[PDB]
Amino acid sequence: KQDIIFAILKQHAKSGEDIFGDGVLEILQDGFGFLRSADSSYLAGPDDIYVSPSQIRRFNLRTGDTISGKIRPPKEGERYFALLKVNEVNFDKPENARNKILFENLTPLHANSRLRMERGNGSTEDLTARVLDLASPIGRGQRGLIVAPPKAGKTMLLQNIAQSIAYNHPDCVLMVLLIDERPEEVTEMQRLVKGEVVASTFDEPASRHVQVAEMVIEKAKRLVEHKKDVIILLDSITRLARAYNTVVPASGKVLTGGVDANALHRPKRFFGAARNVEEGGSLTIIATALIDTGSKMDEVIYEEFKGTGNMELHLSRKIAEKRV
Amino acid sequence: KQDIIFAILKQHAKSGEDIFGDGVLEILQDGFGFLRSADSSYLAGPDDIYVSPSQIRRFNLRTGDTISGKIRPPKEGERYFALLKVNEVNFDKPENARNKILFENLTPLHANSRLRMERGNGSTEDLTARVLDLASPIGRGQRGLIVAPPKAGKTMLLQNIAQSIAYNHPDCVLMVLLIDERPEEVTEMQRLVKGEVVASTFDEPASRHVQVAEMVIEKAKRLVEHKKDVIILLDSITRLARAYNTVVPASGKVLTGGVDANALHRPKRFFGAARNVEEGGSLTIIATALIDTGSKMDEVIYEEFKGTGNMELHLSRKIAEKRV
Amino acid sequence: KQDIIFAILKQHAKSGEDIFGDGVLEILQDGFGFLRSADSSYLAGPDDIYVSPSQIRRFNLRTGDTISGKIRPPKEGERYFALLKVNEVNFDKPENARNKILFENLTPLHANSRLRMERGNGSTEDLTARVLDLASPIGRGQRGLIVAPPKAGKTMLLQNIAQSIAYNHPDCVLMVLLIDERPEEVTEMQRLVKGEVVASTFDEPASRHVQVAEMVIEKAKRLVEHKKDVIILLDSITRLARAYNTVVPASGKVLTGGVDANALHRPKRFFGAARNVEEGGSLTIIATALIDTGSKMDEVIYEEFKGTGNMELHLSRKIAEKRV
Amino acid sequence: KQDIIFAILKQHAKSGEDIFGDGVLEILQDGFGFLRSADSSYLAGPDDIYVSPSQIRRFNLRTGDTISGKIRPPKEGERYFALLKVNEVNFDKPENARNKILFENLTPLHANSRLRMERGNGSTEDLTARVLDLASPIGRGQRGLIVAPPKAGKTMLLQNIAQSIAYNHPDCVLMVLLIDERPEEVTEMQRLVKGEVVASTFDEPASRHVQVAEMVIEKAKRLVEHKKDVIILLDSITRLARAYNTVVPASGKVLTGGVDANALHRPKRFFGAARNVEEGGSLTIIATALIDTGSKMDEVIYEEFKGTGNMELHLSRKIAEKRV
Amino acid sequence: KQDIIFAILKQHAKSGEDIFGDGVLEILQDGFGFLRSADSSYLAGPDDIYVSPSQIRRFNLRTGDTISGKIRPPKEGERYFALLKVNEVNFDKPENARNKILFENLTPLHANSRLRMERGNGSTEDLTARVLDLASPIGRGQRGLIVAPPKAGKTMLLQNIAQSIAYNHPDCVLMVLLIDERPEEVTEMQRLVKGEVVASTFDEPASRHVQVAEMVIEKAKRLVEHKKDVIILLDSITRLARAYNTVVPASGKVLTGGVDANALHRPKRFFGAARNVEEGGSLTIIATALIDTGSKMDEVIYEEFKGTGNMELHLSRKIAEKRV
Amino acid sequence: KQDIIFAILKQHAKSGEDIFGDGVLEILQDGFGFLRSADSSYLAGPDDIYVSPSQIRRFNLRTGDTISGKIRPPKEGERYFALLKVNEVNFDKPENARNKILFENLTPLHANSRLRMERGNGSTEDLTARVLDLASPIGRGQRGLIVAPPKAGKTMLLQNIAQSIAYNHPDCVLMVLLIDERPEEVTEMQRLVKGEVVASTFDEPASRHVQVAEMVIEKAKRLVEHKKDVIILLDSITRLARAYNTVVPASGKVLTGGVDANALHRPKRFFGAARNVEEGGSLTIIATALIDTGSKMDEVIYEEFKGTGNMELHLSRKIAEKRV
RNA sequence: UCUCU
RNA sequence: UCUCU
RNA sequence: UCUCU
Repeated sequence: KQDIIFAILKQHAKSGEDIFGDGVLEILQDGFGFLRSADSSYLAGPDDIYVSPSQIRRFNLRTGDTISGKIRPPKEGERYFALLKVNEVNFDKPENARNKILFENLTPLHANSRLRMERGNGSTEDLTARVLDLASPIGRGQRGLIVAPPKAGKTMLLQNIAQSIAYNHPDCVLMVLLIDERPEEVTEMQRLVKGEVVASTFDEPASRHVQVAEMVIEKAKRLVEHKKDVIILLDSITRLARAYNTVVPASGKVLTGGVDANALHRPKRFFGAARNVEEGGSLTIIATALIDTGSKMDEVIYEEFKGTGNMELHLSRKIAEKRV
Repeated sequence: KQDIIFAILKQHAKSGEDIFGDGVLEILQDGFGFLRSADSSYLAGPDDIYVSPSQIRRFNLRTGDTISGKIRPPKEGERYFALLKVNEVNFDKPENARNKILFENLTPLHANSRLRMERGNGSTEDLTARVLDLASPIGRGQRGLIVAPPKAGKTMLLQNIAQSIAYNHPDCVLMVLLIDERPEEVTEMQRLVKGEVVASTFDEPASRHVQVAEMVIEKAKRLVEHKKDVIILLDSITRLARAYNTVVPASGKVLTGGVDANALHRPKRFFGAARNVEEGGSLTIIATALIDTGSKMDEVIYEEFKGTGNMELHLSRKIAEKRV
Repeated sequence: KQDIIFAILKQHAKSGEDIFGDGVLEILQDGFGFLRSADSSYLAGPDDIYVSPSQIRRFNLRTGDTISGKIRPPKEGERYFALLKVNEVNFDKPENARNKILFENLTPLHANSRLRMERGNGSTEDLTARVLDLASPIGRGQRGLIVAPPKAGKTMLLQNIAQSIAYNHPDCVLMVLLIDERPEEVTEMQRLVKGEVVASTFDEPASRHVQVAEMVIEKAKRLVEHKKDVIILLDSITRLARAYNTVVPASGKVLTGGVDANALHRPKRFFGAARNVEEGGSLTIIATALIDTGSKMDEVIYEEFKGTGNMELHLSRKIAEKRV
Repeated sequence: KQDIIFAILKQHAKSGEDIFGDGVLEILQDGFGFLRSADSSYLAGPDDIYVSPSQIRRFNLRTGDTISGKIRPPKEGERYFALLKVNEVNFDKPENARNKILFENLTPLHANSRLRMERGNGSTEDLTARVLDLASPIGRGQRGLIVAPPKAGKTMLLQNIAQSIAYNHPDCVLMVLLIDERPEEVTEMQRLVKGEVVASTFDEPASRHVQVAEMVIEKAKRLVEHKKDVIILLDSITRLARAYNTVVPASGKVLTGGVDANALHRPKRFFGAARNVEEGGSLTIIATALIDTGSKMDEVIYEEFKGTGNMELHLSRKIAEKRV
Repeated sequence: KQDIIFAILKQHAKSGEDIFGDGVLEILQDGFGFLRSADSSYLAGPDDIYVSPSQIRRFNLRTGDTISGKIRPPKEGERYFALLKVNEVNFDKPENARNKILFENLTPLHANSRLRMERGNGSTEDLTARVLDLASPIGRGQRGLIVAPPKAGKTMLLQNIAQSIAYNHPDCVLMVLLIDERPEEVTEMQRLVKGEVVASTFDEPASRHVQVAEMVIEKAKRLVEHKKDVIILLDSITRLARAYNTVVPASGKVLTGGVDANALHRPKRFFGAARNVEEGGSLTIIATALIDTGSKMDEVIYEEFKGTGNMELHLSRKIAEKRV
Repeated sequence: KQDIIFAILKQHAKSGEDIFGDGVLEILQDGFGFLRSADSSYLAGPDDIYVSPSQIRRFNLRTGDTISGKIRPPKEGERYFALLKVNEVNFDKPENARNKILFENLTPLHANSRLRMERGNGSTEDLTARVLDLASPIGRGQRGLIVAPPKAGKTMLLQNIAQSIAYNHPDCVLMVLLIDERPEEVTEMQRLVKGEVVASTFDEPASRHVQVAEMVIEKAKRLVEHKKDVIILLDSITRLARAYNTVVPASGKVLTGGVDANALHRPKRFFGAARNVEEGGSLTIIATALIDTGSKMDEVIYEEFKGTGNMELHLSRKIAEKRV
């Protein structure tokens, strides 16, 4: 059905302008970018609209903008549908990106020093009610860490966490980001939640894992800039870190296990993106960290993030025993 | 027999269009490959059909295509017979390879997410029937993983699995794959099942193991592309993974226990290839994990694959001595 | 507010010599730098004053100079406002920076050599008064080191130290420095003390931590050069050292536990900077050592600094649980 | 006596052709080869006949051919006696190497999957009668592994093994290959056996160890091609592996201990050469592996070969105690 | 006061020759050297007299000569006061360096094989009387090693050792060399001893540590050449070794811990400089080695020097317990 | 004495052919060397005879040749005296070095293969007589190995061995070699035996130890070439091996415990050089193995040499304390 | 397996 | 120290 | 933690 689209849009070049295409821009290492679609978890498609590095310079465009606009069929020598012109960069906001403050220049409101070491034992119904204090319109903008051993009831919980955030807070947009995960884990999570679920399977390369996470966080950063409240429910901060380890070029130093010291800064940055702004809006990131995985690498990631959050809970060792 | 077959086809220059020799495609780094026969496990010998970078673009040929076609005897400056024209692939015309859906673009239907760990109940029917549960109409297109210590009668089971499949589902395509194994264990398997067996012996280089597995998973995908149900029975992902590790370009320098982080992607991708398609066809991989071999890798490589399948079977640890 | 301030100074082209904007100097690798403001912890943003390699030779400018001067709006080909002339540094003329003694050339008076190890007597006055013993007239210009395990109320103490200094000695310049810390722990500190607080958050790169610390120790030295008494309260030399380690050019290859041997010099130099001058002024550094973080480095880096100060304070090991 | 030979053959260039010289060809990394003599265990001698890379291309010559032929004295600029012409490449077989099948194209007959874990305790007279089932005209073509700890009676056994193979099977040609071994161990073994004994002492370089083994196995490969039955009695597969480790250029990866993953493939190949052929003839390789040697490297080699053979025996721990 | 000197000597170029300057020459990696002053522990000063590599060739000058001589103000393009001419290279000895034997060509008188394992327990008054047998006009020219654990009373002892050498042997010149040491440790040691004390603080770089030690030993070597008796009291041979590790360019091999095998030779050479000469004079080096420091690196240095001396004492474990 | 001997030979230009100065040869990398004297342990000094690449071809000179010949005073452009002509080597003419059998070409007679491990019966006659068993007519040309822990009176024994040899067999050439040892232990040995002692001190570089050992084993071989019986008594193969390891070009990267695999060949070759010749002469090496020094290498290097000799002597482990 | 007044 | 119905 | 008749 992909080759059929190309023939329809090319011979329809008798009217001039009526081909609209959207997505979210990704800017690449060279300078140019692409518009990417959400349905396929932002996968590099042939029906992805190309974006010039020049329009990037024209519309102050940063990777993560929800660009909807006019396109034109590809000219010989090329491969993809270019961005012919621009219509709507976001909501009712004009093509102008020069009238709103950049995420990183917004004024943050801080909680307090106190790290909240919340209890890990109880029914998954209770534990969720503990983390949901980061989802309530009061406690938004916080960094939550869920420390999770194997077989400890994580998946069951995160679903419940996600499910109840959507059903209890339809006021704010939730993005469940899964990483390096079982395909069925994802589709179960997809059907379980009305909102947006973005994930990359274990057979996807680290190249993908990083990009797909880079996408959600910048998209988050952006929706905040429009005074919307966001929640990232990131499954496996440790797993994303592992990808970031293998993507950043070898600086020349490696800490214990095998992890480059330089590699940790990217996921750190992800976690530190969570804030509440005086200007209006919030990003709140509840991440999970895998522990005692039989890999010495994961322990280092943990011990590096150990108490960087606002609250964290170490889950249960009873569901790790009972199997109910 | 090698330097006499050349003499027949060079003397058959009077009668044009007559030489037949079906061989499955390979493609090398440059943008060209050759054709191979299944009886020899796709080995590189003298009498192989040469494929030009010429024909690859027109017929949209890709690694592991079941290519039958006409051949011309080697003109000087060459070393192999040359591909002259193209007959079929398996059913319709060669130009149909332009208008056929790519495997990666096939929409997969997704099953229930449950670990489904099974106990070592005794190497008999009770064990082989629960793997046939992945062969039964209901649960096709899944990733089976068999954990196995040294001397737990895995081959005894693995034969018995292969035999069951072959004598139960004629519509199904069995494709037993063995990597870095003893020469005798292969001969036994080759005669034990009337289906398709491809294997690389232990006295062979890493290059070969990878190549053989590549050639399978590629063929397997093509067979799915024609709405057919396919099952990979692979012996030792550990071996395959271990191979890849020495083949993959030495980069990153991040060695976690013994394996560079960039290696594990290729076996993971090989494994995650398994799926069930809504449009038609099945691909379901049963693979074994070598355990307690006393190698730093085999452990680490297992820890990486542990619980990535939709079922896992542990072949009797400590209970492997109960001789009843 | 960033692209409107440009518009004011470009329209103020009629009235010559009128634009004021005091910023403390930085110098990069080439032989040039910019000017920075203390409220933002000396960050690299758009509205910063550009310093030419031109003015650096005449006024003998060096990294961390408290420079106030006239500025001209950016001519094209640039990106920043340009430094036009020079007003003051803090007291006399800018040409006095030629005939002022260099910090490294100041003759230091030397105190009594005694380890002066103190016990964890309880986090109250009894603890904070013995650090004030390094702030009292008698024992100025010394290297204080606070050993601290996880959760020993160090910040509680560290605030209390900073507060004591600030409400006791108005003649003294407090300069609380935090490296790679949580965003909330910094805000608290910034409001807790009316003095000077500079900090880098954890979600920031190594580059930044080093840079921030550089900017402090440099400023601190200049303040001594004007016969003033200065106190550095630094949180985590461990963090600073850990940072430097990833910043410092990857050479030597000699990794003793996790840290290259060439790294530890920069934090050691930072620490040993503390001194008391016969000519006038004090520089006394209180710094904390993170312990039992379960990182191979944090240990090694402590073993290197252990007993390099003229006093060391261990904040309650195993006794940290006595909640009275 | 070496310089005396040169004067005799040079002034005897008045008749033309009557200087015959033999040996076994070694083909080198460049392309050319040399004919080498068996008396000195195939050592690079000045009285080694040079072989052109062109005759290598003319007579399908592969390293290991027992070439007997006419030679001529060296011409200025050269150093060695060249191969003037060719007479007999092997037995009564003409100069032609184009009429017989290459070793690797011969049809193998396989034993069965079952690895024969044979008992290690008893008099060396018994243990030998256990391994000699690989030397009997029925059980030929097998891979035998003798796993041997230090002081466990290996040398005493191997002699007995060798001695009885020659005295009980004069029908087939036996090659005892020793490696990295005591000089007197070798000369004792030489005088002990009527057949061919090829060895390299511990003071020989790895360069030699590999070559000398490469020679025996290719010579083996070749005699099989002439329908003769061969037995390699290789002392220390682990020791040969150690040399192969240090000869193959650094691929860029090292497994536990220090051994490159790539390095193991060569000795693997040696072991896998053993077969019985439908065409007539056999190669049977009984190798020994050293274990618990105080070197972690040897354990990896072992665990890599662990059960690659057809039968293996772990020797005795009683002669390792008694000293009789 | 440094810039004031330059104006006095430049306008005093109306008389020609009357500016005398001294020091001790350091020859650098390029070829040239500098005259350096003892008051600042041989620090690279702007008022250091430059020495041409040509005069180095004229007066057989080796790094460490106590050169006193005429100088001239710097010419444009330069930076420092050059060596205009030469007056006195040492004592009453003429400018000639061609009339006295080089240190390394002097005839040594040897003690005997017997290493004197002297007792480590007793009052520091006793222990000192044990080491002082290396300071008595009979026992001079010996290599002494003081093996010292932490908190074991080293500093207290070395002071006493030094103090009593100066007060009991004013006949010979003593150089206390401290390395990588607390600033107050040094100034306490300075005021404590009438003789020469040369040290580098812990905040000095390894660049300095090596140079400052290189200086004392060559100066030692030189005073011996003039028939004077010398004693080096080197604090921390292990600490100097650590610097030598990080200064010598990476040879490509590292022993256990992190120390390059090549790195140890320099401190070895230092220790081996101690001798008594038939020609008259002595160098005796009493060094200390740090042990059980929590760094695996220091143990290797120790075990490398273990019993290279003539006598050594392992200090006390009772002052390591009592604190008196 | 160095710059006056030059003056005598330059003034002896009137009388041609008169200057004598016997020195044993060395050869460097290029294809040239110098001449050396035995009293100074073959050191590189000013007054050494220069050997041209010219004379090396004609007289077939090789490293360690006992060369006596005429010399001419240094013409300008040089640095050393030049070799003018050649007198003798030891017996006949220099042109006889063309028609003399090379050491490596000498046919060795081989003795009985028995481990011959001896117990530590007490350091007296009973110990030194069993090493004299390798010096007695019957068992010449063997590899003796003395295992020795710290402080087991090895030197006491080693002297006693050397003394026995020297006062028993005047026909035999003793050649005591010490590597990386204390300066006093050497002087003692030099006077203790009237034979030949060559040694390198500990305060010397690896280069030197190797060089000294090279110079010995070479000389030793030449002495055998003249049908003479030679004995090497070497102190610490461990030291020699350790040296080589840092000298040998850093390649392979395969470090097994601490030593690169390419290193151990040079000491092994040094050791295996020992042999008995049918034609005439003996070469028998007694060498010591340093044990329990607490170095990762010394162990590994011993494990490599363990049981490579035809006898091994362990000097009292745990029984070294029985002081009777 | 960094919880926990 | 991979034995072993 | 290389002491020690």
